Amino acid sequence: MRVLVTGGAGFIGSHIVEDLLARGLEVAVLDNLATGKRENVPKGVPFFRVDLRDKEGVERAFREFRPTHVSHQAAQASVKVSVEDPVLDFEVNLLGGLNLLEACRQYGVEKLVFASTGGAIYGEVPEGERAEETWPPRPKSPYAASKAAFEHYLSVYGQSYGLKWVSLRYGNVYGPRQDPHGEAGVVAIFAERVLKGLPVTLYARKTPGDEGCVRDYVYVGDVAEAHALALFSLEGIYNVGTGEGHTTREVLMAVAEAAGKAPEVQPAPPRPGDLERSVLSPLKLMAHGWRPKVGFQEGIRLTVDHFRGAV
Ligand SMILES: NC(=O)c1ccc[n+]([C@@H]2O[C@H](COP(=O)([O-])OP(=O)(O)OC[C@H]3O[C@@H](n4cnc5c(N)ncnc54)[C@H](O)[C@@H]3O)[C@@H](O)[C@H]2O)c1
Repeated sequence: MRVLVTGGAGFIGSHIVEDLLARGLEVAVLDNLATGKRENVPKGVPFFRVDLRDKEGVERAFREFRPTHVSHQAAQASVKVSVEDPVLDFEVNLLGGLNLLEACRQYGVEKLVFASTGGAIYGEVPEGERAEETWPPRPKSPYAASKAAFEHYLSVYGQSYGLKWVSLRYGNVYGPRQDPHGEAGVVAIFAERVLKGLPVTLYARKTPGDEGCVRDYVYVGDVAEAHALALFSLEGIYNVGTGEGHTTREVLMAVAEAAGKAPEVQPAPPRPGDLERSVLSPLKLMAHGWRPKVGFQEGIRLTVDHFRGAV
């Protein structure tokens, strides 16, 4: 099996590359380094410094590497950026995505595994409930629209052309090598600021001083494992979440514990157009044997250590 990982120089992408290499697979990376780092790509892994919006460059990567499978992690992956720059989000996530699908058809790729988003696709998840894969998309931002739209394209490419596909709707993915810009960016923000002894802003869920918003935090190593399972054996839509929510206050407490510091917390009103609660139903994926191996406290500890370990 020869796997091309778009966005493989990025946070989730680099963990996927390492995971796949440890399963005897030939792996290549396609990445324009917009946010990814050349240093994240292991020695000996073919690296195509290519923008997915450059059809001729995508074609070159396919010709040179000859992938059998494609893992599509490359994206404009900041909700904020998408609201302030919907055209960039569209060009990268849809136009770039489509160039990739067209190369997949041309080269007879056997499966495309897509990084989708549970947080941005499902909308508000009521108390007591967990978003399930049959819930209808309720996109609120351009990022959500481009991800939802790309899933429609995967479905129509499967139906029309026979391209097999899986859409992994990730929860809030955190861990070593993450930046502060993705859906679980708060983990990096808190880790860096708590370590530096800077005040942290705790945005309210509804009232300044409350516990803050609820998300399904899933450790990046556990996401990489779900990705391998998906690649080998799955088709269709699967949530990749723990099925348990944590509040922003709980994240801060875990970061403080791991850093061994008592941070200065400053409450703020809710950030406008942020979800109060998102928790994903993990049942569909867990029926195929996947479970998080790394608990929340342990994962936060591992993330903090990574931020401590720079020079
Ligand atoms: N909490 C999360 O981090 C989260 C949650 C849900 C879904 N996702 C999705 O997972 C995937 C990976 O996210 P991440 O957190 O690792 O972010 P990331 O920015 O670290 O990784 C994305 C990679 O894509 C590359 N890239 C961006 N635009 C490109 C382009 N036009 N052509 C080629 N490469 C390009 C970047 O350089 C980067 O290395 C994304 O699709 C993202 O939307 C992330």
